Amino acid sequence: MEITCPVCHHALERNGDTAHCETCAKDFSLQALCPDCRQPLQVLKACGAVDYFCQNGHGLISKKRVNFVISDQLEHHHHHH
Ligand SMILES: [Zn+2]
Ligand SMILES: [Zn+2]
Repeated sequence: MEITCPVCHHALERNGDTAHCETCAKDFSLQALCPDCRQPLQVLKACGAVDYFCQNGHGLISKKRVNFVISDQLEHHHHHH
């Protein structure tokens, strides 16, 4: 599977939260979603760092099975529900 740019299939490096695209100079921020509850789950922040983990608001997941999706698109005013 790996992680590569949809444009330049080389190799994207993950620093946590965001994966950096080499050529393109693009940063892909990945958000931790559930397959059943498709939300930011619950915003856990520590020293600024953030992880999306629905503790009591839904139920915890092993981070090995959490859906880290690259959502850098405008979800505010157009992506309506
Ligand atoms: Zn690239
Ligand atoms: Zn959950």
